[PDB]
Amino acid sequence: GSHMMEVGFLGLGIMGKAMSMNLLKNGFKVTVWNRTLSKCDELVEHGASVCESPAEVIKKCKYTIAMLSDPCAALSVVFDKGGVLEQICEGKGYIDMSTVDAETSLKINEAITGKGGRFVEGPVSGSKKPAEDGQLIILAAGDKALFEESIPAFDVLGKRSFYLGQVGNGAKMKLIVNMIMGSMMNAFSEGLVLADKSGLSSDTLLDILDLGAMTNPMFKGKGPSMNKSSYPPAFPLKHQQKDMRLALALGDENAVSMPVAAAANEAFKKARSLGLGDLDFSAVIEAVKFSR
Amino acid sequence: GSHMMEVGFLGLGIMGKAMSMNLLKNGFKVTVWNRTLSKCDELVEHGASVCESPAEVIKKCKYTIAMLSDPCAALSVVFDKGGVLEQICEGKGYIDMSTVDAETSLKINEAITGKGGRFVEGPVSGSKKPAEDGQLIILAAGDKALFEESIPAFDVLGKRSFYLGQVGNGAKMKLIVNMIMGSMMNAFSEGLVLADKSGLSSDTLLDILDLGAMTNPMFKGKGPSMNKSSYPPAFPLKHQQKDMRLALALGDENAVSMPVAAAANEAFKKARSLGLGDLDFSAVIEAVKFSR
Amino acid sequence: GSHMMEVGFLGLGIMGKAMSMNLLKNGFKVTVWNRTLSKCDELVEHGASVCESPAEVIKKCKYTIAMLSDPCAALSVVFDKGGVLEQICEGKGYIDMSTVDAETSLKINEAITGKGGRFVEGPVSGSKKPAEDGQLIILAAGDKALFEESIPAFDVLGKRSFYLGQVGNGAKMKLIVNMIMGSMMNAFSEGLVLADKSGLSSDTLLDILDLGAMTNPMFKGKGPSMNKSSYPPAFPLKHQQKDMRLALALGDENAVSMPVAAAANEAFKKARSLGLGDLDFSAVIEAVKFSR
Amino acid sequence: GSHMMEVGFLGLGIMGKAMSMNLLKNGFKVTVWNRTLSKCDELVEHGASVCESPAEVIKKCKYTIAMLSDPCAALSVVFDKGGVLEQICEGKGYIDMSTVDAETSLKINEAITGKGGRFVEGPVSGSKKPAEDGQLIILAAGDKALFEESIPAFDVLGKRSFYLGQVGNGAKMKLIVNMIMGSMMNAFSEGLVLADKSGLSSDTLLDILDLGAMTNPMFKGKGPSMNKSSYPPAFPLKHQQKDMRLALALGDENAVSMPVAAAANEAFKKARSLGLGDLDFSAVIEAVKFSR
Ligand SMILES: [Cl-]
Ligand SMILES: [Cl-]
Ligand SMILES: [Cl-]
Ligand SMILES: [Cl-]
Repeated sequence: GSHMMEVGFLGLGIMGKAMSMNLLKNGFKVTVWNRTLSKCDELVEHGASVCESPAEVIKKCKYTIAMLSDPCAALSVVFDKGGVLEQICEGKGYIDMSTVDAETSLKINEAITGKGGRFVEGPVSGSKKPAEDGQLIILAAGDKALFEESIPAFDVLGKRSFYLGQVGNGAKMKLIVNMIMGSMMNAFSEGLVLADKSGLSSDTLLDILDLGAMTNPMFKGKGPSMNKSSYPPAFPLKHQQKDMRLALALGDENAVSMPVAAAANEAFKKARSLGLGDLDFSAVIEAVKFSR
Repeated sequence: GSHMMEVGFLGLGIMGKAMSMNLLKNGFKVTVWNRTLSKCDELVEHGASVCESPAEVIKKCKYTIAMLSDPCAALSVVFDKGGVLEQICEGKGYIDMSTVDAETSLKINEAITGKGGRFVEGPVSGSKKPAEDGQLIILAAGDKALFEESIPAFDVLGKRSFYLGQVGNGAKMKLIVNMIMGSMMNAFSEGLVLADKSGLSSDTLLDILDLGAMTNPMFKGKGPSMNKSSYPPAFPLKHQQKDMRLALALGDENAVSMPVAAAANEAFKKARSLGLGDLDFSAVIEAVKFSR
Repeated sequence: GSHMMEVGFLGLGIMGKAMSMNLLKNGFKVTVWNRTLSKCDELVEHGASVCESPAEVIKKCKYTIAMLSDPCAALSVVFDKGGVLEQICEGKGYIDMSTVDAETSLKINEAITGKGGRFVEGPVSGSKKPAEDGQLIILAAGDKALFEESIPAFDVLGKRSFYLGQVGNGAKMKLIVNMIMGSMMNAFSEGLVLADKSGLSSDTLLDILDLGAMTNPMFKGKGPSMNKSSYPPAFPLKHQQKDMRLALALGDENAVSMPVAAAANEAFKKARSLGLGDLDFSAVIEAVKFSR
Repeated sequence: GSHMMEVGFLGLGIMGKAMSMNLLKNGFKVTVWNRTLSKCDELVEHGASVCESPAEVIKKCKYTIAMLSDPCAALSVVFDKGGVLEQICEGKGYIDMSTVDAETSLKINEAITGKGGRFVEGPVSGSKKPAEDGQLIILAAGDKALFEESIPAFDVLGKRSFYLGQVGNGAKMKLIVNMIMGSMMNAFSEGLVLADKSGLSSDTLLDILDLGAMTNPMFKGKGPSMNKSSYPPAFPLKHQQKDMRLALALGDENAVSMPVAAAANEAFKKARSLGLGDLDFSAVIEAVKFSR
């Protein structure tokens, strides 16, 4: 019956389900919504309440978190009928942790605060595993008071939170992080393929990389699977590619030339054309491997 | 007067001086040669013997290590007058740890074994600091017996040794490692600049990167200096760029398309054109920053 | 005005001030009480509310945490006039994280639940630094529902929480942990002194210990200070000694013979007799050093 | 046929076999001796030469390492017929890494240098696993020149070497380290048993210890086995007990009172009386557990 804290939560995709389940397992009362109903099953079994629409979650909860798959979903959840905006009022807090561009979060911000609500964007660095382990890095921006009030939730969701100032700053920081990631994954893939094609062991290359100055969790975690041509989706390739595009648009906006990000972006497009959009972004190595 | 092991050592550049000093500090008798004489001062003060030419070092020592700045130097030391080849004979071992392409090490191998000697290529992963700390990763190939006999030295120089089979394999593995490194440094630089140009803190970006899935010693170690526009040479940019070229030539040879490495290579060329060839390879960020 | 969670908090000693400040810095609304008023200054400056008695904190807050210096304080806060018990009623939760023996927590439990409240004991492993960093280990027992509801707070206070079953189990686990600690500190001290008296460097001994199978944060953190005869109190010696006594009483109760704990206990008594009770428990080394 | 370095090696017990095999696997030529012949099988299969006596090993090798099971063995190998001393002469180096008391190493030193040889004591911190992994900590004393010349071998055997000055200092440092270890193991055992007898999980206690300020490799590595009453010998209990005695004798010599070491010593004696001398020293927990 009683709890210390309660939150609404919208979106039960890979990250959403992991994050909401983490909150539930950590003593939060959670009320969830998802467009795909079956996704709610596991949360219900762990005590989650369920509402039929984002509007109902907002009406019910003072603080609501959203984790949607892409900018179009994030906007839809806010502006469509039965959406967040129709139940926003004084006292309501909305924290969108979806990965979007600044123009998207700014649009949501204007609408939410226009109706008397408070808004924080809280995009995260870290994939499915970190999400389950509460090891995400929160890149927050927007209403500073709402940010601070949300720290208890952010402390369960992640291992560190950054407040980056005005709305848009979080979005921009997140895109930059994912851009480096996309570029790195490409650099990595090129080396793995070059090793293999040159008569070497890509597995040995991986051991060498994991011992030296470039060693990182991504190489460690993705490498062995990539070498087996196995790409179960933790971060779908189509989303990574979209993020590269959004990062390059920020580059466009600020007149920053980024040839490596641009080349990596095109490689992800090629991977999509190979029908790999729904696989892990590490599947981009298939674009490098393709031959005949 | 007495020692457990003795070695000859050619080349006292950044890596050479660090590696030879490590051997001396670790109880090896070392006899060194360098074209720049003053470089020998510090080694002499720590008990190193000195010879006037590579030929003399070879004549004196059963096992000789070489660490030269580039493929042209590595070849010169072997084939020029007063060079290694003229004192090579049965019982002599030559271990070239210079970073070169396979065609270079193969050429040296044929010449050395042709005169009855044994040859190992032992290029290393890891820069100046690892070299001083004996934390290098040895990527050896060539004479397996000589490799094994050299393990005691490799155990002082590095924290791990790989035997990769026939001559050329070490060279190829090393180029692939440096190619990823060059590409990564570019990806990194693009993000740091995009953060700055977008009104964010590149320092905060760095903190975020150091906490997440991409965290690595290179970002950690180079990042803060790059953000201060400080590029003291640990691995000169001109050498990194040459390595990118050599990696891309291996790609050419094996018909592997590598757009990200190729783009990074061109960025390093631009950095050279900005007069940054003698600075650390992390100076490539200046090529991304350049505006007016 | 608004917050996600609010808690009452009793006790602003070394651990209490560190823990309550951690909650405040992490977005919790906190209402504090301490017998020493000046201790409240720093919390007030960070937004804490203040009440005149534990009774008032309980009346005001649904969930209240207590961190008191010793079993006598823990009982007093509950049973004395103006104490916790007089405002306990249905819906009230009390979480005592003080270090006490099972008989103490059991007494508090009976009284609290007798008045319709719920009770958890949540003693912690980890000193002042972990407390500031939210790196404590929570050893909880008692009302399982209240435990679960308290996880959001425990997640800020510590890095891991254990539920150990019925009331008393947490107390017992905590005493056992502190007993090993006390014994270890004694073993450590004996070695440091023996090194010094035998003509060796206690600093070198410390380096050796920190590299081997016994390496631990306590040796690392306390060692250098001990070698300088510096004992600023993180965990006062008088409290450690009392804990040894309580652990030995549990041993007495269960007919477990513990000669090493018993010897360490007597060494702590000797340290107290040297007037060192208010210093860090690492001051026990002075009992080993004493000579003439 | 050819090698960089060669060494003699006496003693193929738990540590001796691990250390000599490490040298062989690392390119050293090794000539071994052991009183138990079958122990030599595995070394022979990896290329080791074998001699019939320590005298023959010394005659053959300029540098000889010894790792014997106890002070009596260490002395016997040196002074008995067919022993080390009869082939010691100018140019010969003897490095005894056995765990002994200062009086033992001093006796060996006088005899060896008296015959024109050089002597180093190099007792090690770290058990069987570290020995196989070359992760030992070398506590050297004696001839400084011989120490330095031996660094290449010590760099393979261990991860760090300390030079502690005159003969005896290494012995004393080693005894102090093992004394803390013995005392710690006792403290640990008492807690594990108290947890179990008090109705708690000793496994949970172990998890708690491994997360906090006392966390160390010994607890981590021994704990799970101890909780299963499994004591395969890595460091035989009879040797640990003897070491406690030797440490207490050093305490006696320097008038240092060490009640915790003294109590732990007596617990090890009780374990021996239970017939546990040949098991791992972690078997001392059986002395705490014993009841009826
Ligand atoms: Cl509903
Ligand atoms: Cl010369
Ligand atoms: Cl009040
Ligand atoms: Cl023989």
